[PDB]
Amino acid sequence: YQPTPEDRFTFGLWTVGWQGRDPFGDATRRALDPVESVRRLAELGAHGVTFHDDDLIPFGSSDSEREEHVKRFRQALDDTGMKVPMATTNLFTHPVFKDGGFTANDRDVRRYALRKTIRNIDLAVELGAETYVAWGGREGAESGGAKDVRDALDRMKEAFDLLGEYVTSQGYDIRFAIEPKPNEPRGDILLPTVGHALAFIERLERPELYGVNPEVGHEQMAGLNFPHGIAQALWAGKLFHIDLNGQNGIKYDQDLRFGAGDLRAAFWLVDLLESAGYSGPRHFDFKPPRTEDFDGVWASAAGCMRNYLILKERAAAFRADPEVQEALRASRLDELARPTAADGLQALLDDRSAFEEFDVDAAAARGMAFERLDQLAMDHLLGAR
Amino acid sequence: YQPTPEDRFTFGLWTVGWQGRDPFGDATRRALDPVESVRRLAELGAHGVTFHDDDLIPFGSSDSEREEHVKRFRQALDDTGMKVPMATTNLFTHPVFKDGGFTANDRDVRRYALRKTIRNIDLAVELGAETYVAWGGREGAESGGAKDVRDALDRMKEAFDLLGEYVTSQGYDIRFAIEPKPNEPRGDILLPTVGHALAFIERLERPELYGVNPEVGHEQMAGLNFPHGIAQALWAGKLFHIDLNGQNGIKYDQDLRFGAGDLRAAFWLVDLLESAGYSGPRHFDFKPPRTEDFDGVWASAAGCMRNYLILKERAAAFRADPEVQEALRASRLDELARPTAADGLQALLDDRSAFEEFDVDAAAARGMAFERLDQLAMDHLLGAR
Amino acid sequence: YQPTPEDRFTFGLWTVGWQGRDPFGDATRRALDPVESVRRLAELGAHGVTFHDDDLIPFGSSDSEREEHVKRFRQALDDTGMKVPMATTNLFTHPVFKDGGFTANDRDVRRYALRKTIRNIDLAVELGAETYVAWGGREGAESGGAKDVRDALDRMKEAFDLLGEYVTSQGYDIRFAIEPKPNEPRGDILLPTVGHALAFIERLERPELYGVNPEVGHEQMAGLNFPHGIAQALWAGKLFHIDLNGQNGIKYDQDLRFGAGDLRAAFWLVDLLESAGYSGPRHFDFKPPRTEDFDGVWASAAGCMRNYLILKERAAAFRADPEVQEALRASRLDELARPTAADGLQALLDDRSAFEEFDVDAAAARGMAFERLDQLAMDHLLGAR
Amino acid sequence: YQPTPEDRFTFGLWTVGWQGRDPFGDATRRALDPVESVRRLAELGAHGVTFHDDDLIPFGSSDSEREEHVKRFRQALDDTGMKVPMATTNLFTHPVFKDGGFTANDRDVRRYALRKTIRNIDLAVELGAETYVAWGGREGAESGGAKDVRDALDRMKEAFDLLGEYVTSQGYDIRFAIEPKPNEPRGDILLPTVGHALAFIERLERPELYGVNPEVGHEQMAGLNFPHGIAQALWAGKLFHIDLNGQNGIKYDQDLRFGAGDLRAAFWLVDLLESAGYSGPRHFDFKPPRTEDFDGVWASAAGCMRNYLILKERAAAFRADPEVQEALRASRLDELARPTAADGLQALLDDRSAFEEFDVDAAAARGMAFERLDQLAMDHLLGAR
Ligand SMILES: OC[C@@H](O)[C@H](O)[C@@H](O)CO
Ligand SMILES: OC[C@@H](O)[C@H](O)[C@@H](O)CO
Ligand SMILES: OC[C@@H](O)[C@H](O)[C@@H](O)CO
Ligand SMILES: OC[C@@H](O)[C@H](O)[C@@H](O)CO
Ligand SMILES: [Mg+2]
Ligand SMILES: [Mg+2]
Ligand SMILES: [Mg+2]
Ligand SMILES: [Mg+2]
Repeated sequence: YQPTPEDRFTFGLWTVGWQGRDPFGDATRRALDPVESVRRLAELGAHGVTFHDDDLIPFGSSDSEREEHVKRFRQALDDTGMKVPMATTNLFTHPVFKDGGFTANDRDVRRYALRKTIRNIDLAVELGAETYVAWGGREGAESGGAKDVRDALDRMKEAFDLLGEYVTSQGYDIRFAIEPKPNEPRGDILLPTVGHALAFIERLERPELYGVNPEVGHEQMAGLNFPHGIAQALWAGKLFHIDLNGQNGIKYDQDLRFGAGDLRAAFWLVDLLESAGYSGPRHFDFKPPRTEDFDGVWASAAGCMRNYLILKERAAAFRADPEVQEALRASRLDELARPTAADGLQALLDDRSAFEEFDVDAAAARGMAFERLDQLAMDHLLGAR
Repeated sequence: YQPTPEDRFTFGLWTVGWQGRDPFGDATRRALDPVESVRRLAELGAHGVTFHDDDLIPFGSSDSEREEHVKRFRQALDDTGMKVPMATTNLFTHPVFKDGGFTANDRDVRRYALRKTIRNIDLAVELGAETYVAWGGREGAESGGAKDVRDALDRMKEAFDLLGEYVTSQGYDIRFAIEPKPNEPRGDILLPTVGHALAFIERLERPELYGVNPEVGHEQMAGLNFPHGIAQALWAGKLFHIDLNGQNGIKYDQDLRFGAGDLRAAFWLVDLLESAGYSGPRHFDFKPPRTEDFDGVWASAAGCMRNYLILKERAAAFRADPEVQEALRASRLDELARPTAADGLQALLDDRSAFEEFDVDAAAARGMAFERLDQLAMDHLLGAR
Repeated sequence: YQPTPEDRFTFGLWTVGWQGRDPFGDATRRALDPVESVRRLAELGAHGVTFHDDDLIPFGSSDSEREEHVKRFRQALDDTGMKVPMATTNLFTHPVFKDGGFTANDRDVRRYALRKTIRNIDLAVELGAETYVAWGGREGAESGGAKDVRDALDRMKEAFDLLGEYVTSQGYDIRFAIEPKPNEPRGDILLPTVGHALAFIERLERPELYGVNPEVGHEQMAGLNFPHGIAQALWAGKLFHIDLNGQNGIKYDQDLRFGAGDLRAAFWLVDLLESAGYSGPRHFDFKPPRTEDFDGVWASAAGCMRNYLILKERAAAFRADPEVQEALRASRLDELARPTAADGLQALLDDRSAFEEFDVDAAAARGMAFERLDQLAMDHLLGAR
Repeated sequence: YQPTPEDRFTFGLWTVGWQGRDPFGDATRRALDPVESVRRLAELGAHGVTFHDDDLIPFGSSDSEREEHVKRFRQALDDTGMKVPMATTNLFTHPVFKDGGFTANDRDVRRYALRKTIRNIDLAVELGAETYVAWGGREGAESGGAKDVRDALDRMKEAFDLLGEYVTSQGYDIRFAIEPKPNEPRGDILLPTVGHALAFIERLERPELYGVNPEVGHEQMAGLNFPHGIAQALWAGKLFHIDLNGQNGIKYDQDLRFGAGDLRAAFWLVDLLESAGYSGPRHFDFKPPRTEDFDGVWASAAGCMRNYLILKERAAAFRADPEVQEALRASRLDELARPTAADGLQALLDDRSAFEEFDVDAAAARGMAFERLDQLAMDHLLGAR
């Protein structure tokens, strides 16, 4: 279970660089220089790193300070062979974004947010990113009267449309990925789940440029099934990126290392990504707990990759087991994949076997055999086959 | 707060007719004849009733028994002036639907579900319904291996496409409304929220025929904000119907009368529907608690309509108050409604006032004034102005 | 992973006998004769069965019919060597209990509930049960004004006190176990968690006769940590019985087979029970999903026992690993077990090393090493050591 | 709805002084001098203020700086007539407390936490506080192996016992109030609800010195009913203090102003406190949202008191309405308050009317009339009577 760069494991600078400040506590770790994080992640077998603008260039920097920060970063990438497959903008930390960026009630803040984003799209392309993520963490409300959501969705569509116009006019080869979250830090966030994000995208001027970046813990904060949501994003052709972590149910976002939280969900998620041939980055958006020193930060990071690789082994074993393939036929997964009425509507209507002569009692008596199938999955996960 | 038929309040036969059977308990009330429910609801000031096929025609009935049941129902409608604006199919009670209807793993069950649906679309049109609802309550899974969700979504698209082909071929003037729910009775249900349903619709062959039927309590079982979800459905032009009830948070579906549960949410929901000019039925999909006799059933029903009408009064008072209109301008709701960059992308990029000369500290210091606005809303809700 | 009767695995008659009726669906399985369930569970390696009165003697039976039902049951126990370690009363299915049993607002219902309970305590002792469980599934409310909770707790204390007086007067060797649940079927149930139940017990006349019967899924419906709750019940000396199942988070009670739901929680629960030397029954209170026929019912039951035995192996391996014992010392679990101030209060106050000369920065810099410890636990659970 | 000091409304210094730092954002407001907060709260009609040690004396201060800070604070109290009814310790912000205070795995940290607490108990008594609150916000775990909960509860009992020994030895007239919370900032916190706290108290050496300080939003983060929990704390005689705020369901702790969140819960909470004659402080533990400037901070604070006073009016009107008193008798709330079996156990057993001659069908047919009662409560809350 040793990772190599071909496994496409990536990490944000803000993940291992989290200093441990929380709602009730000061930092427990000092700040990490991005150059150090690049070197240490390369040693652990990572493929690449991601960044918000402000992780890499401290807010307020001059053009000369900005150039120095980039130069040093690019040298660390050259020294390690690390890639940058994705970048994003910080439109949530600075006080100016307290009511949002793209959907701030103040128009001047909206225009600023757009300019800050465009400046970092340029840098992202320079560094070789192919996906630009957008997490609207401040887009929302704590109270009903503060945000007219129809107007806010008009302003969110206006912003993404302008960004699509910019990337096309410049000829860049980069696509956008919208990251939903249901709440935190706002009491409710706009586009709160994968579904809302998918639906919004279909009303953009150039929908082909936009997909989703779902995060395990975010969908779990709404109690939803994360592998099901990913299945719908794949079905729509919109899974452009994914953020992997863990979460123990409906509560604050924990950002535990991947494999922690709902372990069975993590197994079915890896089964799906590997079966569907997802070829994008396996990005970990996690926070080493603030109980840990730097040795525990790197242990937590290594654990993310290790657990993905164990689960991949076990899901492949499950799908290759002749006994499991028999069990899938016993539960009629083969029949689910066949069309209901390839013969057409008129044929269906004239088929007495579909209604007038259908024996509903015979059909109802047939067991689905799902519990034997799920115990074989459990036995495979635990290495008890 | 006396309702009249012009208020467009409707009720399902299964709501006031719920006999009180739950996971742990037998029925506490005897069955109601649909004719009685029509008469009693008319006396309370309702506009109309809705039905599943099997609420009106007991499952397994002959064509002669079916005709007698319809004849008697139509006479009660004629005797009272009650309308039938919506109908739906029961694809969840009979054992044959234990793994679903449209997405059952068994193909023969899928074909049966379609034929049972088409038979009731014919009856719905005969009785004058303009919306046909589809709640896939059995579409889903308790375990990961039982349902390949990509295949299931193919089968769900195939079914809705065939239904769209049927209504077009027959020339009917009826539209479909998909009702999402996150779980119960399946451990996870497919299309679990308004967003997932909206996104699915955009992949149907004839998307214009399909909208959503959201239910208050269903979105609340995922902890989501129901007025926000409705705002997105309106923004997409897909709010074809709505189910009104109450729910106390993330737990089993309670189906409390409307106004119970999250009262502030109910206020912001009525504010939105009335402001947006929603002209569809105000449908109550609720269950009088099984502690009640028939006097309490009718009291609970009357309470649904009463609470809508109080909330409508209070939301209109809130929006008409000069002090509230001032407060909305103080919180920049006016600026939210104005375009971010009507001047265009190039103008935005050349505007030094949007970035190079923007004072982020001045902008960050401006309070949003949302708490004074929300206390005026509270004072209006409570009649404390 | 073959179970034997020494593993003390037990099952309720209502578990494998669940016919599959849910809020939205009719039964999918026919009724099982208790004699058949006893025989089939013995073949699977169970130790014993449990029962509600009404599972064994249909409600309304005569004394002669009651004697016949018991006689046949006792013969099946004699024929198989199965035991009955626990029994309980059904105070939730019949309509008379729609507002509760012990805390029904109607006094005559309260008195009936007590008499029905006492009649079955007699039978429980005759059959050899040592624990009598009480699940107040109807004790609670859907609305605030319906139940004065102080008065209700007086009536619940009065009922348990009378039951304690009965068992002492008759000289029975049986103890009571109160089963908390937060909601379902009532909108909120009284004594909703292990903690509330433990606190209530300390106000009974004879607290030594009463403990708790916690259920995995019940505490999980409140988002709580089930191994922590059991740890507190053990610490108080009140873990008299336990109900094992699975649950996927905060939603309706699923009653999945044990090992399903939160698998990591199930691992830490078995670690604790085995480490603490819990010697009581391992009782499964689960429902085979209504998708299954009878072959799937017995597969689901076997799976309960299998998963407990795998988890027991893995938790014992974890605790016996020298590397894990080193890791426990690295995270100071040894120091947690030592007294804070065995030297006493005055010594603590005079110790300059506890405040005046304490280096808070040195202490704050020490990492806890919890993530390496938790990755060793994960590696042990998955068989990746 | 003008508050006066006789209404006993109090506020923590940390509430209106919250600068707006959250998991994802920097501060939006500058720090408030405690002297200013005392003066501004007095102008709004508050009765008093509360404090953590470190709110009033910056961490690390010298004895001379400490004396200056106290002197200035006491002058502001003298200048305004504000009281200090409660104080508490900060055992959660400094990095040294990252694994807890009283239950830290490191013994030296445990001893430090105790000394820091005792130093502030002395100051609390000097300033006239009668209640000392203890919120163990860092007592818990993110992972199963990190904390043996039986050992941790031994260390938590040891700490409270030592504190009880200190206050008795010094002869102070002050009592302790334990504040439960289910999670945040730890993934699970020990003593997560009112019930767990009540049960723990009964195992302390001197239980009479300890009660609970429940917080609205904390019990709501577990989906529990807050008025029910308070009813149990009152029933045990352990409601020593209460923290009032709002929360929108199961999610991160929002700390909204009181009246926001679950408004119907807030109504039933005020009904109960006033009916039970709770004579303690009405303490608001809330955070003005970080969207607000200082004008919005004071508006939010005023709103807390205003909403309590509206709800008090409406609950008193509800209880005084002859129609509601009739409705309470119709739902048998009178019978709930009468003993079940004052005649004794033997009389109950010999009463044929309690079992042999009880008509369960007649009793089951009686409706409870709860929905008419709850619509009268709603009409009273909304001022629609
Ligand atoms: O909840 C925080 C989000 O997960 C962010 O880390 C986005 O992925 C990037 O801004
Ligand atoms: O949760 C149950 C659903 O709300 C149904 O009542 C649909 O509206 C109609 O089948
Ligand atoms: O939620 C249902 C409960 O778990 C019952 O099965 C009790 O254990 C016994 O009445
Ligand atoms: O969740 C935070 C808690 O509510 C604290 O404010 C305690 O009341 C005091 O330390
Ligand atoms: Mg992310
Ligand atoms: Mg509905
Ligand atoms: Mg149970
Ligand atoms: Mg508090």
